[PDB]
Amino acid sequence: KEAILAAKAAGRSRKDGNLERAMTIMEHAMALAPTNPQILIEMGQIREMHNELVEADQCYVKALAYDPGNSEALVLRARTTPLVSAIDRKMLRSVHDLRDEFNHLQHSTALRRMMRETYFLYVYHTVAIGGNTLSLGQTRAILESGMVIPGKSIREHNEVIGMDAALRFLNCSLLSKEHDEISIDDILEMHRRVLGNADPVEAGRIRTTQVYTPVSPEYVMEQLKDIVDWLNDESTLTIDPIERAAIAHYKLVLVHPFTDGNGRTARLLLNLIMMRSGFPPVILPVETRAEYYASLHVANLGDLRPFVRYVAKHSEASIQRYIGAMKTSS
Amino acid sequence: PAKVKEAILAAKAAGRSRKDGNLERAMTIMEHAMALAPTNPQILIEMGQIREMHNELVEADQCYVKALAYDPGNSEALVLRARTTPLVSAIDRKMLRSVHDLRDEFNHLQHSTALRRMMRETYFLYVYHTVAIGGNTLSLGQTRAILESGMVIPGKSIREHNEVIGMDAALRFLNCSLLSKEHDEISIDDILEMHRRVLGNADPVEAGRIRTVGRFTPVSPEYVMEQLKDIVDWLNDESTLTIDPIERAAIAHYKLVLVHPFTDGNGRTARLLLNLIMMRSGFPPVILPVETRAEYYASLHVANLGDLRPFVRYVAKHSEASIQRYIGAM
Repeated sequence: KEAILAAKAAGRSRKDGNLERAMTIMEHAMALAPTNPQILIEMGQIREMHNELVEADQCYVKALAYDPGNSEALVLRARTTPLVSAIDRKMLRSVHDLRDEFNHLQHSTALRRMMRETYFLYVYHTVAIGGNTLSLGQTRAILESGMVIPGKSIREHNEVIGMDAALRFLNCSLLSKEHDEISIDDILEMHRRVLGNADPVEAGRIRTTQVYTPVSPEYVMEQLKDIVDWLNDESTLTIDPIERAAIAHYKLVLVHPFTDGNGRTARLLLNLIMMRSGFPPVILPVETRAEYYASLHVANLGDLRPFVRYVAKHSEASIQRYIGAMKTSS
Repeated sequence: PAKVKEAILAAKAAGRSRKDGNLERAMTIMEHAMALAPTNPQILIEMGQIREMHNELVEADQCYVKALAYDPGNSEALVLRARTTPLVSAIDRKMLRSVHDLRDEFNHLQHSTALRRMMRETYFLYVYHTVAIGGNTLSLGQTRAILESGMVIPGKSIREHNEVIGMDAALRFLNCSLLSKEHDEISIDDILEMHRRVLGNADPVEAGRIRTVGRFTPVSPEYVMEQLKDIVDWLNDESTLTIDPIERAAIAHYKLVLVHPFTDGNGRTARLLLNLIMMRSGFPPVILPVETRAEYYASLHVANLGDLRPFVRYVAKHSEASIQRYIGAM
């Protein structure tokens, strides 16, 4: 346990004139229960020698969240945070420049490719991240043929169906410019469509028993109205669109107002906000599932920046996917 | 220009000349004349009289009622039906009393294993039959695999599965919430959650929801909801407790079908309400088999001409058939 703290002292001895031996020792004990800033602070440093600034800063922030007042974590972070903020501002800059670089050609192939295949990709990825064993071809087969895929449960089918319904509602009621006000009944309807076919008793329904690192208590509603008011507040136009969507998703998944269907509706609200800010559909792929959940847990420790970097990561990845998609078109 | 095939004016002039010649041949001639002009008043009159001499009084009366409804003011039909009416009223009371006695010796049955087996078993046959009248192509064995085995039939429609499931959870709700003697009432929300149960999985957006003065629309939620209020008030009024439960259920089914309060699933909810009334008067689940679908609508047809008696005879027949299924099971 605390024995290997002397191996954080061994990476302390190595770190002075070393290469990957310090990383050899710290890899080890690091995987031996990260909780004491003693190992997380030192690992932050060893990361920093590799010019891994944001990961170091993460180790410091986590050492502080677990040990409020740990002053070596405090000082090291006070030195790392401004650079990390500059880097994140840069990342958002880049993804926006790519965004309005994207808004140039409205070919019929953009219609064809994006409108259809990114629809089926979004459905498949959102339901799949929630453990759905369906493939993309099976998902679209469900959507346009309505028959049953062999070897799959009925509830998976109903997850795909409900996701399709919720997307339809979001597009033909919440993505219109004439209705520039997001109501709370709109969120309730989005969840009712998400979970309607799979679980009719709890679709569009606020949980009574608010079970459990817990979640806000039996007073969710007023917080839902808080979310809605913040979305419709006039100061939120100054905030970066990507961080706006990420904060909405965050706010929501922390409120956790439904017994089930929270993650899908959260990704839905994120996608809605980003699409109304001129962005194409943002796809959080299933292969990155791990990191996704990972970042969210860090978000519950007081640090939303990993999740923001994740959303920017895959939004820019999707946009560049598209530019590179019709650069090989022609 | 209502024109009639010539071959039957000749068949109408011929039939006028004989009955009394031992001519069964007249019945088959008038039957071939029934297959081409089913709405011809004189053919229905004659066919009725043939049914009279053949000592099938109820069907003769039916031909008279149908001829009079098709030809308002036809006094021939008026006098013939004036002869037949009291006799068929008597016959109907005979039938109802018989069904009620058989039902009284159904409630005097003491069985342990076979009974419940059968109960759960019934539990399923009802779903299959009530959805098969609705146009569901799922087999009884497929429905049974879905509900009882948690199986799924690939290559078949997803919504058929969801209709079976919704109807099953519905019947569960009726048995374990609406038959508790602590109720003894029928609120509008009982019908509304029975509908939310019927269409919950198949169509969650409109399940448990009623179909939709500055404009001029004939349909608005307050009016349709108001008609539902009239229905439930009629159901819980004590004067309507004095009528035979079979007629109470049939009239309720008719009223609910004609109010048309939901966008879809009205027929399933109507047969379900019929079953609810029947069961609260001590009857086993009344299954209207899909093999009799025709007769079903046929009776309802006569219902819209002003005669609910064929429908009452129908639901009485199949109620006795259900009871006799349970009774013959041991």
